[PDB]
Amino acid sequence: MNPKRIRALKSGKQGDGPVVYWMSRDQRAEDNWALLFSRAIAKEANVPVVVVFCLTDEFLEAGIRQYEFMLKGLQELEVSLSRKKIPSFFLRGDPGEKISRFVKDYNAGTLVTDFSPLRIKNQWIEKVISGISIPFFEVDAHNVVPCWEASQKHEYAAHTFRPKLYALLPEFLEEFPELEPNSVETLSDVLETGVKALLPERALLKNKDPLFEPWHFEPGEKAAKKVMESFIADRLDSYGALRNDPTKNMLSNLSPYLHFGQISSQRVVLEVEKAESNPGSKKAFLDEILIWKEISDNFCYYNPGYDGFESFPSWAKESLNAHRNDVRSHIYTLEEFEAGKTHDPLWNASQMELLSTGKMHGYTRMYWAKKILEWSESPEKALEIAICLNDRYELDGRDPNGYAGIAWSIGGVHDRAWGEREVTGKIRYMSYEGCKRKFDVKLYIEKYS
Ligand SMILES: Cc1cc2nc3c(=O)[nH]c(=O)nc-3n(C[C@H](O)[C@H](O)[C@H](O)COP(=O)(O)OP(=O)(O)OC[C@H]3O[C@@H](n4cnc5c(N)ncnc54)[C@H](O)[C@@H]3O)c2cc1C
Repeated sequence: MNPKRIRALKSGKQGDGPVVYWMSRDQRAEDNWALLFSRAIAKEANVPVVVVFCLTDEFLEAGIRQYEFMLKGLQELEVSLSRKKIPSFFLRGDPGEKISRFVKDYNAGTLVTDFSPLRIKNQWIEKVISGISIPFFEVDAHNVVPCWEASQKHEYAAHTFRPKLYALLPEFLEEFPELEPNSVETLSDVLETGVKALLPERALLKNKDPLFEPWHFEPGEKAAKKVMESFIADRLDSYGALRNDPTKNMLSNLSPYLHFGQISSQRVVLEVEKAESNPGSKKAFLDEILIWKEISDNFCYYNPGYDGFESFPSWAKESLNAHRNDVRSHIYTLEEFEAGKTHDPLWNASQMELLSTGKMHGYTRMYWAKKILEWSESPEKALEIAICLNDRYELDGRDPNGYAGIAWSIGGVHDRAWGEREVTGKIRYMSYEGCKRKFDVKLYIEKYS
């Protein structure tokens, strides 16, 4: 029950009513530090614990592909919490109004939320603390090491973040205690009206055939566990050598579950650590899910402008500024990028995989973002194009990994300077020819036509 995982957002008079767990980022019942800590206060105050989820008005900025995935998991989560005698209340509207009224109407004793370094979450918090007088607590249930404890400042590179995080692993990498059970309407109806409001925004092909294919990733806490088990048994050993090959589905495919909190990253690392495998494959995977995933939270926590040109490293800002007026080979607008109407078939295939499956391969994701910088009027124009496309079509989008990853590809955050080139300056450059020497670009293109 390590107290380093919890910050105090605002102190106040401890109410005599139930502890309310405001669930935003970690939509699961198993392996949830925020859920288990909320139960701890409930036992200490002789009072039950309840869970509240807010359905905000920002869902219309994304597609149905993310709406049903989240809502389907919440339907499963509702059953799980009822098995432990924990009621779950689902509210519609924005949290600033909804959380304040629910606390007043229920006389909540303590308010607990999970941690997210995103700008929108801080916006919701700022409205909440100005509407309640009960204590407000928040718990990092997303990172193995708490984000404010891994580092106290912005980390310039992964090689400076790795020694700090690994030094704290023996303390924070621990098992999850069991969620002991306890001593504003239906979920299906909200789904019904949600798609009806989103249906005009459906991504469609020429013949009005829906582009999205929902059979690639089943949502829910249960489906996440099988994916983790399938990756360890079947794909973990080849991960070290085939993670850069989009033609092979050797990735873990855990990101849609990780983003929604349907599976805990600590559970993944615990299971991978005791599994016996090729030694590189374990280290390569551990680097992504521990170093790179949790440095993405660090990037968003300590940079208020994580989605802006201002948060780029000084060398990258100077190089891109010096190459701002360089004539670009081609310029594409947002619609051409969206529908895949560029001269690059490799980029077009990556966009089609994104539009069809909702999860573009990690290696082609780097190629996809860097070509936006090459084919945009300004680095700022490419930054918003990349963010707009990523948050709209990726199942794992609107995530700290997304903004950190875009910043890495476009602004070279958590990277070093490379050879000076036109337009892109010293930013790491990936070429169509270089991709051909790494993997078979042909079979990747045919698969997504
Ligand atoms: C431009 C760009 C945008 C991205 N947008 C997102 C996004 O919106 N959401 C998202 O979850 N990831 C994003 N990624 C990070 C990475 O692409 C995905 O985490 C990864 O592709 C997810 O597929 P996987 O789980 O099967 O890969 P795996 O090889 O299995 O990786 C395992 C886990 O490690 C983490 N991870 C892996 N690679 C990275 C990385 N480069 N940075 C941070 N964490 C990583 C992920 O949590 C991942 O689930 C982005 C990467 C780039 C370059």
